[PDB]
Amino acid sequence: HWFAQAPANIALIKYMGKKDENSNLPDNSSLSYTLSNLLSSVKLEKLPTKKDIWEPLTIPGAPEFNLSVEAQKRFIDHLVRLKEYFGYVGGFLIQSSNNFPHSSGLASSASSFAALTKCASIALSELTQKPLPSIDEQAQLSRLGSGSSCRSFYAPWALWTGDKVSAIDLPYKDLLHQVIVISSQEKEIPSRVAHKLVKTSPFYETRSERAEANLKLLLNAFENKDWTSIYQICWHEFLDMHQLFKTCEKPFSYITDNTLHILSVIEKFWNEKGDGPVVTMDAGPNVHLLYRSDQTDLARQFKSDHLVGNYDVL
Amino acid sequence: MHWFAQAPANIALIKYMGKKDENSNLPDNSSLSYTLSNLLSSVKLEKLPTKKDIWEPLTIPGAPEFNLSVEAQKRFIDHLVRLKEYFGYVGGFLIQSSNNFPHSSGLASSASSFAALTKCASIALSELTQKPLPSIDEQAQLSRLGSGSSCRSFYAPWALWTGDKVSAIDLPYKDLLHQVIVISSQEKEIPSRVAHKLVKTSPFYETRSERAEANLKLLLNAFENKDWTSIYQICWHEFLDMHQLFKTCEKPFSYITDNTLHILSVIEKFWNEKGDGPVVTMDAGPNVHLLYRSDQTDLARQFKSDHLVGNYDVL
Repeated sequence: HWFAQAPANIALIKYMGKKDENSNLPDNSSLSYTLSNLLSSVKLEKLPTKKDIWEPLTIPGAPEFNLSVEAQKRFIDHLVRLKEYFGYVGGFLIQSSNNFPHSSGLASSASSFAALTKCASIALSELTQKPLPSIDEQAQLSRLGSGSSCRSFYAPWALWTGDKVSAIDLPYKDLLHQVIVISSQEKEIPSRVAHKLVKTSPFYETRSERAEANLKLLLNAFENKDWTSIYQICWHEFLDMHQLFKTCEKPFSYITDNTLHILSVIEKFWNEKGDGPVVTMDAGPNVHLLYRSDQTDLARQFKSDHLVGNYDVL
Repeated sequence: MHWFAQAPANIALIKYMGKKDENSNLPDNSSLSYTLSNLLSSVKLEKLPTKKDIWEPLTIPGAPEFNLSVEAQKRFIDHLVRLKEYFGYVGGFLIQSSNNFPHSSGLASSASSFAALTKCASIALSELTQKPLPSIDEQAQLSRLGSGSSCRSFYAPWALWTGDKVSAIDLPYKDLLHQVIVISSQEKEIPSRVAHKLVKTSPFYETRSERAEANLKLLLNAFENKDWTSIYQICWHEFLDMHQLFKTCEKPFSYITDNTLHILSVIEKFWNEKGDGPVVTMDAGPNVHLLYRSDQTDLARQFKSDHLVGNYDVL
């Protein structure tokens, strides 16, 4: 058997799967923070069969009850893609796992494909006696399965622009990451399906331009040690994306009155303390908080004054 | 052979009330309770040759209790089945549950009973299957499935349940004096479980969780400031809110009676007179709970002497 892990990552500027389906290049650049403590793992074992089998596992290592078709479909196809790259014929039992709380949000997607790419590279390289691809190359490969995952190969910050993904040196490195858990509604639209639906939003056409412009301002804000501007820009950024969800042909939303309540409280907090956490959301209901190394107490204060007894925090 | 475990009862200052999401099973609002470490439920498990469990409640002395309940038994056994399936075990058990508090008192035994069953089954099933024993948090989550209230009994002295997480919260007061004014039940009394269902028809039910959260924020702030007077008032407002739900539903019912009102009124007057008193709460039942600070022993004895003795039974 073979094993490997990869960290999840949270994007300040969203990629959103918006890409040129010709060259497979991203329509706009994306910048993300690597969450080194949240890991996805993948164990691979050969099967006497030529077909792969996917068996997700819970933290302890017991089978996870999961009846997914779409997610499974993509994961298997990526392994097959990798086996083709190495010219390998044979099936593998795939056992993936997360070290984080599970459910209640937490996108495993990116870190899971990164771990699979890493593990299959080790396994396949050994099995076929082929050169093991470099880190940069593995990112490129993982990219083919999950765009977001290519950013999980770099730390602490990853910048994905054009045909290149790499680590980027920015002024804030050891952040405190917390997730405000907002439970999903009855028939929630999957992150990947959201990426397709937003196409009918009148603001979609100009989405990448705004993303690029936001990135330029964001980088400048980092260059100036301007945490307040980082906050405001990332704020506009994720709201921009979510607005796409509610302005398409059949409006939908992850954000609810409950989400708005805590988001509002965070604003009042920033105004009150003159400082606060950087905030962002993905194509889901959870709200992510990012605090500086010197904000541990402020973080504890906000949590005690506004999160305790109202929201679950991861 | 056999396995034995115990769990404490707990009393909520902010009520969960069984108000939960139909699909996620998460509580609509958080809940806060005091762990009553002296009131205990016990569960003994003995393996049976068959595959089916048997429930035989017992009295404090150890003799079979006369109980013809179907609903209570169904829930309790299903919880064991649930636990056995979690461990992947196949086999029946003789379940012997008991409490260290009188039947006549009419105290809710559900919460501590399910916690005890969870703990005992966890031990028993762990050794029988050679699996590791589940952590406290995992056990609480499991117990949560048979009885919402029971997950709070896995922590002390205070437990805060928010979303799918339950934990001990470090609050200023500990070693409280707990007294219960036992008010005899009326014939045809609605069970706690059913009352939680009936309140859906109250016009105030829809907005009940908003008030509970608002009260929780105030209560927590009261604790931080060591403001006992505010804890009293908030808890007062909280339980009266819930009880108003019972009498404003489709078919109004009430555990509170003129007898109850007399003593509640007395407590208020006592508070006005002394400028200090007990924290008071009520569950979906007739009894009235008093909570005093460890430094209020004399005030408590004074109130029991001057207003409880000769009028109400007290535990």
